[PDB]
Amino acid sequence: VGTFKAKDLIVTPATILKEKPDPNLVFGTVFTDHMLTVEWSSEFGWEKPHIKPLQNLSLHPGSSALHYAVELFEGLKAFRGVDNKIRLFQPNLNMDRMYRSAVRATLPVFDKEELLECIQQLVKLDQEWVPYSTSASLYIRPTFIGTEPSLGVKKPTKALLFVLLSPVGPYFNPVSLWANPKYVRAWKGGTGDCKMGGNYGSSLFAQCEAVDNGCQQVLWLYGEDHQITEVGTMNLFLYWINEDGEEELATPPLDGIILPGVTRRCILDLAHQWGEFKVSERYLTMDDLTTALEGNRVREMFGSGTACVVCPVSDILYKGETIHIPTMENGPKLASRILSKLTDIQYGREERDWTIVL
Amino acid sequence: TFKAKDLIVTPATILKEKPDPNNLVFGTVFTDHMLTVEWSSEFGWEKPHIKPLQNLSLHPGSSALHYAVELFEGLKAFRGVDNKIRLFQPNLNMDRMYRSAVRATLPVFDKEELLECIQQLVKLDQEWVPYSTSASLYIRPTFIGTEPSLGVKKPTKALLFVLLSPVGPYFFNPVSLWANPKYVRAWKGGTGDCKMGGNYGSSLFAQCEAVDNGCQQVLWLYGEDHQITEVGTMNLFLYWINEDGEEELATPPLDGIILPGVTRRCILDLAHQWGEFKVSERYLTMDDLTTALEGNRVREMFGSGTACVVCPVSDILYKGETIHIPTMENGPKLASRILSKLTDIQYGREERDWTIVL
Ligand SMILES: *Cc1c(COP(=O)(O)O)cnc(C)c1O
Ligand SMILES: *Cc1c(COP(=O)(O)O)cnc(C)c1O
Ligand SMILES: CC(C)CCC(=O)O
Ligand SMILES: CC(C)CCC(=O)O
Ligand SMILES: [Mg+2]
Repeated sequence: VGTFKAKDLIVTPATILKEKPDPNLVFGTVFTDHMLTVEWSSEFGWEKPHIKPLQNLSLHPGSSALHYAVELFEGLKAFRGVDNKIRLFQPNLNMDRMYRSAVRATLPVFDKEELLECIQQLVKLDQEWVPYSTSASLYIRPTFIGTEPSLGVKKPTKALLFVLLSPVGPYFNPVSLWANPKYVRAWKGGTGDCKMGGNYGSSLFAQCEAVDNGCQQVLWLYGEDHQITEVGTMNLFLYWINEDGEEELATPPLDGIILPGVTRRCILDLAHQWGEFKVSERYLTMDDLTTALEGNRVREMFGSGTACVVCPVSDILYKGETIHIPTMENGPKLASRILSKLTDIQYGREERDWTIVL
Repeated sequence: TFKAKDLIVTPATILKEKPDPNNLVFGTVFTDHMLTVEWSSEFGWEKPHIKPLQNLSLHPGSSALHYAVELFEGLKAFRGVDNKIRLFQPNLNMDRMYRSAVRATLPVFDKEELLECIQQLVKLDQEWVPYSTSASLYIRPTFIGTEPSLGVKKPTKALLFVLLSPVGPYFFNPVSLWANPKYVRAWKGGTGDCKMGGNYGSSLFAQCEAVDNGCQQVLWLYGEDHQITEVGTMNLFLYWINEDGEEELATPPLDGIILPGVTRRCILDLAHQWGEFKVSERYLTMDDLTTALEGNRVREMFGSGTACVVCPVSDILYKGETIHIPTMENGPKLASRILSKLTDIQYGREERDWTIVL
């Protein structure tokens, strides 16, 4: 057990540099000039990290990442502030999650501080890619795959940790959800609370069926009571008047089937800080939703995540019936306020312990 | 769809020497060649290639590394007692690979063309099909999404390849199982009924946990009543006297959480034709099992799968106790009869339409 170290970084600058794209971009379509890569073996442990020109990965055909999904990823952003200072948002939480995911994937552990510094060195080198727009940013995709060259299903004796950079804009423009309870995203005892690739490949069929019915995303339902868990790849928030006639900002609890998002945490922290209404991490079902609608109790519904931050939901297609959510007709007040707060913090218009600057 | 007729063959310059068919570690040795077929949304399938075993050059953003957009298959080639090389139920593998491709939203292919391409790959490396009646050539068709963009969606790029690995045993050597209801392999509304990469990477944590407890495999439990579903990566079979006091061979039903193994189907077929006892596809819980043991009603328990046609079970670690299974004390009579029959068919000692020559 050990870790690679940032002070050991081997930088190899690309001679040919690619022209930056126009800030006004399709998510994950464009990649920067460089990338970070770190090899690992159970025999020699972590090798020295490298920052080199973006290039293809040369992988053995038997690599466990291609056969048994031994893999995991992360997603954070770097923002060019109104002061032109590049900032990262709550990077330390992504490193924690990534570490936890590694352990649950049986991939080799590493030192969070070192990885973060290596990332900071990667972004710094390609800092000119960080968009020159207050509505765009640079997406950081840390990835960790098993490269064991054997078909035996088991803990990998070889692995590759790498990091890609992609300048992006959007991932309000409300979305419509497709809710089919026949499809299940995560289960108790599963890995839904980790960012392991295995939990995503199996959702593509559902996502396709969603676009097949005019929806932009999938509303993941769970259990006999059809609990509302997540919106596609985002955590779900419901701003309504609860059963007790109280103004409430609710979101499903972290009971195993919900991925603990960094945006989810922040929203809950801002929501608690303001102390203007009740904040509850509890169970929400379709019936709770419908009963509330046929009472004008609902105010806003939206998804949260690094890619969208705040993503208003306006309709849910459930049991052949299109269920409209008055999110947009009520502002969206909270959703907008939350967007401004996070955006202000991310672009340096507001000082806070949530961002770091190199 | 690609066509076998279009195969482009690039034979290796230097051929590796064959391993000892007596000391083979499952899936660690690979033959001289592999099959590769590139797919693109814009152009469709490229022509198929049989070229020397080399590393795959993939864009670091390939969806197979990020979102487990991948699936695999497993079938074997056997050198018969007449020295004729045979494939066992290969068309069933093609059908399962095809259905899984659809569920993963990977591109469809002509099942016969793939099989012919595989036969031609095996024909080229035919000398790798071990001169042994206790060894064979494992065939690993693999289908991965190579989509460069980081968006979670249906791939517009993909690769289909086939590797070959001479093998002997996956590990009668009875195995002990580690049963802990805290982990769930697959769930209703899930994808556990497909050979999609995502279902395995999530198992490693439980698997390594079984090892540090002396067990070679995990006994996958499901639900409040703790149904016993599969033995590691193999289907589960129970030979006992049931509640009604009847002699019976039972195996969990295909209700969505069980992978329809080819071996499993074959065993049910053989058991059905012998018609010497009741054959049931039914639920089985730890309680039925432990209650049956206390009643001395259990005879044999074993896992089945291409890697280990019949893998007898001797012990189960559950609730801190070690539940002994009398399988080996009972012969294992049925386990042997079945193993003997399947191998007699595979190695041509018996003719049946379950094997395809060359
Ligand atoms: C990444 C992800 C989220 C959001 O987490 P953030 O850290 O806020 O980006 C939510 N749900 C799923 C399933 C995710 O993969
Ligand atoms: C492949 C597999 C089996 C066995 O099926 P065969 O087609 O008979 O090899 C059983 N269970 C799981 C989970 C599998 O992946
Ligand atoms: C799953 C990732 C491609 C996007 C996560 C998000 O920010 O919602
Ligand atoms: C999962 C694979 C490595 C083995 C499947 C089997 O033969 O049971
Ligand atoms: Mg044809």
